[PDB]
Amino acid sequence: RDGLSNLARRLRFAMKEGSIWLGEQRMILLHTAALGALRKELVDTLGMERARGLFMRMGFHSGVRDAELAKTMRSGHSDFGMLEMGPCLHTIEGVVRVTPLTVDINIAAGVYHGEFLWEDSFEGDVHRQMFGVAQAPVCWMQIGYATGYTSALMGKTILYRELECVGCGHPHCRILGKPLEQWEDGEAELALYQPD
Amino acid sequence: RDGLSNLARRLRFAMKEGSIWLGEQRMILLHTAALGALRKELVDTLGMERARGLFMRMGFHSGVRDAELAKTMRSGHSDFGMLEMGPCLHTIEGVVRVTPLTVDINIAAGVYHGEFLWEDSFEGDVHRQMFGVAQAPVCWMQIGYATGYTSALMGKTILYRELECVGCGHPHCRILGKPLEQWEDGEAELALYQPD
Ligand SMILES: Oc1ccc(Cl)cc1Cl
Ligand SMILES: Oc1ccc(Cl)cc1Cl
Ligand SMILES: [Zn+2]
Ligand SMILES: [Zn+2]
Repeated sequence: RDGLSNLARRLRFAMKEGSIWLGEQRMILLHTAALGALRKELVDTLGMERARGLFMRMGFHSGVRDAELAKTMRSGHSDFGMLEMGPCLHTIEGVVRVTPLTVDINIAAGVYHGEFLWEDSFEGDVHRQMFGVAQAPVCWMQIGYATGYTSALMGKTILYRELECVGCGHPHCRILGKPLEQWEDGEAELALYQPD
Repeated sequence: RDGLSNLARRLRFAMKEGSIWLGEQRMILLHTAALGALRKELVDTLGMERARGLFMRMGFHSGVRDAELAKTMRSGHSDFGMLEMGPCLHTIEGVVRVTPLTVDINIAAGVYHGEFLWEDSFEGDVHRQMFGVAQAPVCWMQIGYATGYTSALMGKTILYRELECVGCGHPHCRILGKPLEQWEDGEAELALYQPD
């Protein structure tokens, strides 16, 4: 049920070069407390609104790259088994523990409906460290990744939103992803992914 | 290098918890392209000088945290051996391949003069690809890390600077670290490490 094995062969640590590679993308290992401190400076000086955009887009770029890696290992993987490489990649990257609740996907037909549980999210625990409990969900980067990955996989914009978030006192995160036009505020969610 | 083998044992993947740990500090695997894209947005909107400080301070926090890890492993190690853990962790994290050249350290005496070679500096590759060759050295986060690691380790302000940088088109990066007092522009360099 897990593709963590098939996708781990794609992860090379080259200690005698000082580089890490996931597929054909170079990675770094970064301290979450380092990213936390950057988030603090970004919210404090740019506001929660602008800061959230910067992270969602960073997240978006990451998800799109991992969709590219997923596409190369298609061979005979169903649409769903294709989709599932996203949550797998998220875990391996140590961002969060992803659990697909229910997923309806057809790539050819442009149909997608997806719900997930986000157990153990760094962003959530990182936001809490730096700001305490939040009024709105705080897994920005993580949400940008889901949007980026799924959109690049479908060839059309799939936006995600957190229906529940540990950053808001909840026990875990709960997220929903579906085509842009099935969101009433979708035009305005989509503006969050635009640099400027 | 014995440091790389001993320290690499401190890194573990706990996928059940969707987590990656280096010692007692949680880590994520992040695409350098995603970080590069954030660097570009921050430079485009806040300008080079302010984007530089943000990344230097992010690296600093990283360095200070790896220093806390090296300290727990302070046994049987000379002052040099403990200093060497910084370069090793930086390399393990895939940030850059670090070659210590000459290192003069005595922690109890407050003695520190350190020169280092950097190859494959992610900060250098990512900057050139988003901005082209730069005028001044471009590996902000990497310098912040050496500064934070060594200051934490020495118990006093050690500042680092690139005398050469691939982001300026040189074959490599060359780094000098030494106490605040021995830098001509020392006070101005210390300024970059404080928020706004
Ligand atoms: O965390 C995730 C990463 C990729 C996809 Cl498609 C969904 C989720 Cl919840
Ligand atoms: O890249 C580095 C990491 C730690 C220390 Cl002490 C020096 C350097 Cl140049
Ligand atoms: Zn959340
Ligand atoms: Zn450099």
